[PDB]
Amino acid sequence: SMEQVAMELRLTELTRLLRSVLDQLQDKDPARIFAQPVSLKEVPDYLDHIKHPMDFATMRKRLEAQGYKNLHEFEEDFDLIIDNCMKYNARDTVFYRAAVRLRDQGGVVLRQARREVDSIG
Ligand code: NA
Repeated sequence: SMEQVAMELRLTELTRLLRSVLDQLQDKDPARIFAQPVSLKEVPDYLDHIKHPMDFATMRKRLEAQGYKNLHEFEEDFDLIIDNCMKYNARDTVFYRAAVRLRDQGGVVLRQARREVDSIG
């Protein structure tokens, strides 16, 4: 149908907007601490601590498969990256501190993406 196509045109434009948002969030992590999944060979106990691992590359594969239906689902994954890190790592570590900085600097990008998604549908 012509309906399914226009919904596919919208999802595709949402995917284009989330791609740009994702590139902007990732620029706030120049150390690439959150780039890749936490290694299970190097942190074998990780899954005893953290039940839903997340990282930028895993968000990227979901993105290019048009796996995010809305901005909220995308925000949930970003929050997991941050919240996982702040639980596993203690306050006086480079990892925890990197999360806090990504959270505060990401807020601005997420604040405007919410207005743009509403605004253009
Ligand atoms: Na902790």
